[PDB]
Amino acid sequence: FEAWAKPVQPFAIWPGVWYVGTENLSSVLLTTPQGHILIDAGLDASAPQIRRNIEALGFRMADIRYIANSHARLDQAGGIARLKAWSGARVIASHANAEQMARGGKEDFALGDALPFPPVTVDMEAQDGQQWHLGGVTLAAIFTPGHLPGATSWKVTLADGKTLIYADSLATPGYPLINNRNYPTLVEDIRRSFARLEAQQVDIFLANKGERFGLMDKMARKARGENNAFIDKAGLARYVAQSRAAFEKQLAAQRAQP
Repeated sequence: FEAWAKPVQPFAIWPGVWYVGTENLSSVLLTTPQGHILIDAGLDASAPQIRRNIEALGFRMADIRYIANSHARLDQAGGIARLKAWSGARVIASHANAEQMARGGKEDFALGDALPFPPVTVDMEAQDGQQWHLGGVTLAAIFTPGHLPGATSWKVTLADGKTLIYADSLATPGYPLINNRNYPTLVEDIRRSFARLEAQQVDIFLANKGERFGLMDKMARKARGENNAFIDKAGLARYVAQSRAAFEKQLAAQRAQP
């Protein structure tokens, strides 16, 4: 997690959308005249850098009204506790992420207690399709389980009409996929999530890890003048198609075991 947590200069993804995360751990600040929304928070060790990034852009922590979480593991929810204690924002997450966040990431269906992080109490438990309206911006929950029982993707309708999807992970490394004791609906959930994300209309494709939406390349191009570097209308469909191909290959292999 050292390389992924290396600091990066914050920058504008698009008017009202700012990248404040690390080299590969996404954290996105959505700014409005009525307050701000932060999506994900890196590691607990990332929280200070994320706060500094937000303040380096010219914004203050007190104005953040909502912290939203994709999935409750230490590299996406790890910094939420401290960013919450610095901003007074309310945390938004699915019920399943809320439970795992309360136990500090323990009792992970796949990881057990291996990778804990500071516990957080979710303030608003999101339902699939639930909306939050903030200064002309609209935040919508898209339940995309599979990677975790409560894995959540986020759709943002911006003040200018552009649509932004923050895609959660669809990865299953080392997962027991067949008759999984702790997550019996895993395969059914992740396939429905493939269809759900592939159906989204999208102007701006982001994700919980920079590698999944080409953060580094698009950042370089926008720095060099390409103002539309993060307009990526085919990126989400490509991300799903590749995730699906990888998932079904892993499942076929497990199904072929003696």
